[PDB]
Amino acid sequence: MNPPPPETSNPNKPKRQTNQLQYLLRVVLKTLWKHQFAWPFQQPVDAVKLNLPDYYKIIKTPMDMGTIKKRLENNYYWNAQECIQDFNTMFTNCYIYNKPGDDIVLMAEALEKLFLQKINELPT
Ligand SMILES: C[C@@H]1C(=O)N(C)c2ccc(N[C@H](C)c3ccccc3)cc2N1C1CC1
Repeated sequence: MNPPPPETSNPNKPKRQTNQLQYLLRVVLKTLWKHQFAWPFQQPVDAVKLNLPDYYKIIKTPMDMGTIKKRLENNYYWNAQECIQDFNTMFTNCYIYNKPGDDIVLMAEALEKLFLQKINELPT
């Protein structure tokens, strides 16, 4: 019921290190990670463990902060926007699979606001 997790390395994809990508790891990801609502998002959704057999029947581009963390540590991204897109996919997946007012959605909404707060101003 679980697909393979998203890749964290890809040898035919070019790598890059930028000040904004370093910030996304040092400040943005590592701050969100310690939030009281971060724990559902620190690893790929396990549909067998969590008893959610339809999760990947609904979510076709899964993403989580553990994957993002590993991509940042491997310089997998070309630029900050690509990483920001992964965060946005993670949040949107949560809204798609659930419904408004759900506990998990309240968590994602709070994390998304803190995320936007932190990426509002990036290094040059
Ligand atoms: C799949 C969906 C989702 O989109 N994500 C990202 C996710 C990640 C970790 C968990 N673990 C427990 C079960 C939990 C249950 C309620 C409130 C917060 C956590 C649950 C979810 N939910 C499910 C609630 C329906």
